[PDB]
Amino acid sequence: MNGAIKVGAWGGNGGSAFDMGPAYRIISVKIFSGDVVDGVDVTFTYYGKTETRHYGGSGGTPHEIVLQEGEYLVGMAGEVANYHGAVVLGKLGFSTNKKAYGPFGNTGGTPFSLPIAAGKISGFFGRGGKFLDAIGVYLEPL
Amino acid sequence: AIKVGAWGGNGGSAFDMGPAYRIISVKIFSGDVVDGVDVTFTYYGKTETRHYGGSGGTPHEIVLQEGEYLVGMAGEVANYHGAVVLGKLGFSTNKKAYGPFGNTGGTPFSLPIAAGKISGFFGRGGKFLDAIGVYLEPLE
Ligand SMILES: OC[C@H]1O[C@H](O[C@H]2[C@@H](O)[C@H](O)[C@@H](CO)O[C@@H]2O)[C@@H](O)[C@@H](O)[C@@H]1O
Ligand SMILES: OC[C@H]1O[C@H](O)[C@@H](O)[C@@H](O)[C@@H]1O
Ligand SMILES: OC[C@H]1O[C@H](O)[C@@H](O)[C@@H](O)[C@@H]1O
Ligand SMILES: OC[C@H]1O[C@H](O)[C@@H](O)[C@@H](O)[C@@H]1O
Repeated sequence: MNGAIKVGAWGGNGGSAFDMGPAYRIISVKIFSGDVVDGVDVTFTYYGKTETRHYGGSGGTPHEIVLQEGEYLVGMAGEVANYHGAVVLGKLGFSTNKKAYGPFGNTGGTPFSLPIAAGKISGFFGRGGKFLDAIGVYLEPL
Repeated sequence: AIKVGAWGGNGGSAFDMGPAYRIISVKIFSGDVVDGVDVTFTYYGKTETRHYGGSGGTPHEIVLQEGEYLVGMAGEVANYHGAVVLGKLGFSTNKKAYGPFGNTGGTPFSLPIAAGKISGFFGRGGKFLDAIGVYLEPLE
């Protein structure tokens, strides 16, 4: 709606769907991982208020991506894996216009990659349960 | 503009179709790998056809009917005769999925479009289709 562009999600069909929408300003992403991607904390600002939403389960070790001034997410990549009978994100990483982060997680499977030649990530959607079943992104120019 | 990809290698020469008003059809030329693509589309009142990549292989045409649009692209980036090229390519419309076109396996990629559509292409081509990316636009 309202001219959104959503690509993905990559991953499985388990868990519960989530959708952050594209209205907020992402300030940091915290990926929790061990053998696979357990979940993600997305911290954003909106009208001067800072909020964090958690998706996926409670396991794993955190790996934070803190966006500096003038830093944007311009890529996402990873692996879709079969783990404990579930189709989940086995690995997940991101690129900014300054640096590559990760991938985080240690289970291979079917790779995916989202290089963004023109544009940036402006929000997330996906599925979460005990682990991070799936992830997708909203895109916008620059 | 929103441009995602390209997926593929760094050989050949760059191409850029830019976005279209409406894509009419896409022809994927393939054999062992993806040789190239034809795109027929409307543009500021004109009907146009553009060819990218080489002229080898056999064509496979996807015609987009009334109210039909491209909502996915997937394939495999393969190693072939010392080049990194598209080994397989396929597309999904809001009605059906098509492909794979090509026969050489490699590193898979996939672009499901949950909201929006493919409106044009860019990439690299030589004898084969070295790389491919897409322009994305929202749904009307
Ligand atoms: O987030 C992954 C997965 O987690 C939970 O399911 C676990 C287990 O209870 C299931 O029996 C197996 C097989 O489906 O998968 C997991 O290990 C659920 O939240 C599930 O919906 C979700 O896909
Ligand atoms: O990633 C899945 C799982 O992997 C390991 O067993 C640990 O790192 C856990 O904390 C984590 O939940
Ligand atoms: O796809 C690469 C190549 O594969 C085969 O050798 C034939 O189908 C050719 O015409 C084609 O050019
Ligand atoms: O397209 C595959 C291959 O075709 C030709 O040999 C050249 O144009 C290369 O640069 C290119 O990589």
